[PDB]
Amino acid sequence: ADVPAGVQLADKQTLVRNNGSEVQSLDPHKIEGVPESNVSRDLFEGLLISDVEGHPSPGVAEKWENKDFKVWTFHLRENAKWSDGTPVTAHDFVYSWQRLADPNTASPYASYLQYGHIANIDDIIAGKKPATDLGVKALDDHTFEVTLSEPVPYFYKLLVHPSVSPVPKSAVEKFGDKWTQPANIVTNGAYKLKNWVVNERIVLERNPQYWDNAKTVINQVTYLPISSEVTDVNRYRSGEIDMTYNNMPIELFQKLKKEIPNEVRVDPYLCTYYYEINNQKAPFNDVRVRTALKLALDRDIIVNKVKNQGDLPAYSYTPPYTDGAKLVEPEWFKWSQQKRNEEAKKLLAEAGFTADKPLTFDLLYNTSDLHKKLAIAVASIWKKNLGVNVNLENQEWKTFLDTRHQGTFDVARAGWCADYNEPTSFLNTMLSDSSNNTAHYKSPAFDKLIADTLKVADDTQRSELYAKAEQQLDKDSAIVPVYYYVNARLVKPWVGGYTGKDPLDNIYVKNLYIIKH
Repeated sequence: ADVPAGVQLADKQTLVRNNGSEVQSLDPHKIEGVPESNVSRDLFEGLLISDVEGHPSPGVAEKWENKDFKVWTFHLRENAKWSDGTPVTAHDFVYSWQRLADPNTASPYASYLQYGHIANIDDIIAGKKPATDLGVKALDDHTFEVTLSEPVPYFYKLLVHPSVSPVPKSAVEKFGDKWTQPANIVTNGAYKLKNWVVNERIVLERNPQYWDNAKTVINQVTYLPISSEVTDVNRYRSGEIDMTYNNMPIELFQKLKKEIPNEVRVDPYLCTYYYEINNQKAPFNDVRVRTALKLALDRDIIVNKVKNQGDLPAYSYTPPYTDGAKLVEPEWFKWSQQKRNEEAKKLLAEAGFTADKPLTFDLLYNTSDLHKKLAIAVASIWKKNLGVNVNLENQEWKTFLDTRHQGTFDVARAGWCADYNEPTSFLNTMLSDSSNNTAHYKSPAFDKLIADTLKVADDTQRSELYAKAEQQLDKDSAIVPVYYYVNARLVKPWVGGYTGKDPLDNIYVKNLYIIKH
């Protein structure tokens, strides 16, 4: 933290945070969500980290440089160490990025290295070359060099993501899958793992060996996994939680914004809520059926009348306020809802679906009070505007994410938040061979547009291409956009350091501090 001279610190520096769900894992190469990332950032530190304002800043690397935006050189700091006293060196990064790229790790973020365009990554992912050929190298103990096959000006912004955090080669090799148990884990972030009770709590304690330990204030942070937004808010109102998870129930949002207006933080967030369509499963592999679902959803009712929290109606995947985005609002979004419904009905009828023999499908969502409530409202709007019948289905967080990767679903609720602020953080997930492509969308026209964005000379031609890629995704109706998220949660008066101006919400518990109360 950076405590403001003139602030009284409480005597007990402990903090309880709700994390929304039980994480998939603590291994940084096996995770893909917001819950997983929240805890990861406190435990593992990569090259760069985000400041308190969300901008990229020195993490294990104290400074860095590039030649032609193609060769990136990181100068690591000499005092960087692990939780057992050993040092953090450039050899740890060479080994971690190689394990991320290796197909035997099966990371859902193995394509993150394709998004930074590291030399030989495509052949390594396809098993044609081994992971030791990856374009990374330790020039010395404190010098980590990266070779890209194409110029990537924003390469350094990708490095705050947890998938490119280092892992400890001695523990992984000795304990394999059991390396993350609290008995065997070695970490390099401000915290280390004290306890992990499945479905109950994850407790973390200050890491004496962290290079910036002098400025850490909190000594113990507890991460809860409560997926019910009502239970979370009622464990906060009644004192037991300090920072809720950032999903607010529809039931009590209203009352708390004037019952306790100063505890309700509402800020901009680079995330989009959407209904993902499995594009390869019949009859959803027909563009007419996908288009009808997209047009018949009434975003004004969902957003301004059922949710009512300040989210904005969405017409794209990439949020329009992302850095570098200049998107065109599509024709269908400008029409009246009644015209969208008659156009949607015509499309379904031409695809063989009518009243009397209607489209029926399963809608998968992850357990939650908010997603259930929205899922019931969307189902009734679709029933009313198109005559479709949807069967609701709920799965716990980690099973839900695995079902979408396996493609054993029809339509799913989904949410995607940026990893770095630039439109490819969203668009690269729709590339035909991406490991994050859970829509199972495959378009050679889309892939080429994105491939061309690294070959153009400037940022203005790049932004035009990004706009045309969103128009390609929209024309194919790969997903059904619903709203651009607002970051909304409860933050107790004593918690200090949460500004809320970071649109990625990359929060570090080492930047926080408890005030006397």
